[PDB]
Amino acid sequence: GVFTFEDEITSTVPPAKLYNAMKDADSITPKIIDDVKSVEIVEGNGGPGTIKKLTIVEDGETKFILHKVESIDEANYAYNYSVVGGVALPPTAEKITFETKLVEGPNGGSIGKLTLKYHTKGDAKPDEEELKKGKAKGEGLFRAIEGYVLANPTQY
Amino acid sequence: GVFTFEDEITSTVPPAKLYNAMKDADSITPKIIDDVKSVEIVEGNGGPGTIKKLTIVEDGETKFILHKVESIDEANYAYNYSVVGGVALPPTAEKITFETKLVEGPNGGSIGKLTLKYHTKGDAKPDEEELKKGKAKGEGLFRAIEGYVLANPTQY
Ligand SMILES: O=S(=O)(O)c1cccc2cccc(Nc3ccccc3)c12
Ligand SMILES: O=S(=O)(O)c1cccc2cccc(Nc3ccccc3)c12
Ligand code: NA
Ligand code: NA
Ligand code: NA
Repeated sequence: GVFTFEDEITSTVPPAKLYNAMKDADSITPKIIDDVKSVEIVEGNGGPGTIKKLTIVEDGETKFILHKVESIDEANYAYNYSVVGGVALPPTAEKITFETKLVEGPNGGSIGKLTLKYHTKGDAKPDEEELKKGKAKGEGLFRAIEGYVLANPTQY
Repeated sequence: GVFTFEDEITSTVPPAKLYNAMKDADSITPKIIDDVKSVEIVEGNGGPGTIKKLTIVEDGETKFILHKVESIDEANYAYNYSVVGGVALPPTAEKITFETKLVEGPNGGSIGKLTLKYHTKGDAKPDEEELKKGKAKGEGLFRAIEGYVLANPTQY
């Protein structure tokens, strides 16, 4: 099944900057997120369809995660990617899609919509703790990008 | 002369957690700020009076900022440091101090109480543009430390 969850967020950063920075995620992520060590393109040019291998550490152990870039829609400052392999897909999970869409906020910032689509195998539902973890990672990635823009204002 | 300015910024991060990040600047600053590559203690043991060097590489050229730790008060979630030399000190400034102390805020978050203390040479008043930069830097770094914490939720 597919189970969809939407959360509304804010940023003091304007949306075109966050959008441009979201596209440098491969460079930003290992800098800001301690446990992300590398991001390598397996296939593709960085746009939709691109497969990426992420090397992370969990408890001193190296683990590998696979991401796919799904779609980008610059018109709506929208960037979608999915987790397609590794530890975040327990046996009853097929894939998890993380969508981000941004609009201008009331004071030079942004209003964001973070959508999590949790794809299960057959009849299964998302485990509640797995959904919690997934939402945390998706928002954490958004906050890594935002934090990088806040710390490096001349770059966007 | 000395000229001082207060502001308050809210954070969703609870103060003990946010404070732990404030005290870990030597590790965090090179992670968040692209051009800051390392922090070296020049004199002292890390507490008040410690002099630190932030090593920067900007467009290929090595530079530094010098910091002095002014006060650390864990009980009241306070971490104060000064820029005392190098590229972050304008030629018209003697010293610029960035004070941060946290109090409990709404929803188990924090309010960061920021003070900028701008020390001029002799009888001059602060350069208005440098005051602007100093205020923006103080807020921007608070928001970026916060962002690092929100991007790394396990580390806390
Ligand atoms: O967990 S995942 O579902 O792949 C995941 C989901 C959504 C966004 C992610 C961004 C970076 C790294 C991931 N993996 C990761 C794993 C461990 C530590 C830090 C990051 C992300
Ligand atoms: O370029 S600055 O003028 O400082 C600057 C000005 C205004 C806002 C800033 C926000 C984050 C980082 C900066 N720079 C920074 C540079 C080195 C160390 C720490 C902060 C900001
Ligand atoms: Na790193
Ligand atoms: Na890292
Ligand atoms: Na750096």
